[PDB]
Amino acid sequence: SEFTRFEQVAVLGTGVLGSQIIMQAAYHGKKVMAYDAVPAALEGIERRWAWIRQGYEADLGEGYDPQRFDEAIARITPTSDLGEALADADIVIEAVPENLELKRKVWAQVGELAPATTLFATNTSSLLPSDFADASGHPERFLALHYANRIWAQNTAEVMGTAATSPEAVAGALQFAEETGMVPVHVRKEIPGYFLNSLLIPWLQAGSKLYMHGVGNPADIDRTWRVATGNERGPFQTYDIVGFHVAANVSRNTGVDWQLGFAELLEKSIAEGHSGVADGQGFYRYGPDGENLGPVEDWNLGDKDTPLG
Repeated sequence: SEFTRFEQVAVLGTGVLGSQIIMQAAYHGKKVMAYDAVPAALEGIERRWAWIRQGYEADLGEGYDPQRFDEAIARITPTSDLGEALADADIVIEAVPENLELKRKVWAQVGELAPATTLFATNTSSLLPSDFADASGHPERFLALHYANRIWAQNTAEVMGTAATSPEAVAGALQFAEETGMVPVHVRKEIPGYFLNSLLIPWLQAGSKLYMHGVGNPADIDRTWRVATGNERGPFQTYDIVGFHVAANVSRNTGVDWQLGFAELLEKSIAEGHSGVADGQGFYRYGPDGENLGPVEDWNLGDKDTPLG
């Protein structure tokens, strides 16, 4: 067949990313079922729209029509009933926790309950899509759809099939991404970090490594990147945007001692209320329009040998 009709969207998971994907589709005219199994997760879903509404206002300029936003909110239906979420879905975007057992159970349900014209997309970045594509029962219409953080501003959509994904399904995901304000790109082979994380993770690791071994201050590393390479954002500016919560856990996942100290230092900034752009402060301080106001000085080494000593 083919996948060329995207009027109804089901998103599974209302978390940090889930909510951003829901608002992105809604904001571009699509009706969205916002599914979560636990009613509590949905009771404060309006909190997520408000948080997201600010991001739209700071980052988008003449984009962000507050009415578009309001009517987008009216196109969103929260639900604890998966059969209701799936009933007319032209695409399902699963954004549930990164647990393989959970993915398999969820997708088993989705495969039985959803129409046969429904395109199946998973948002995962910790797992491979082929690890649980079978659980959907329909691998030829199952692929991965990867987003960045603060997706309205950093609006990439990376489409990545398995060896079983039909090309029609790939083209459908690209189409869906185009219709929802995204820059869509085809990741032609199934690999762990798409394009974005494959580029970003070595680069961030090098940046924080330079800092943790006392080779320089975050502003130094970022300025060198910006000027030498003709760019706007160095690693530490990027950390602010990724947010310290993710980045700290990611650093802890390596078990490398210097990455641990990095993660702990991020913790100490989180505890003080500074976890990145979202708080208006991380490695840099920011203004209400998103403006970088300069580096936060207490990261600086002074005459300490490293950040830890």
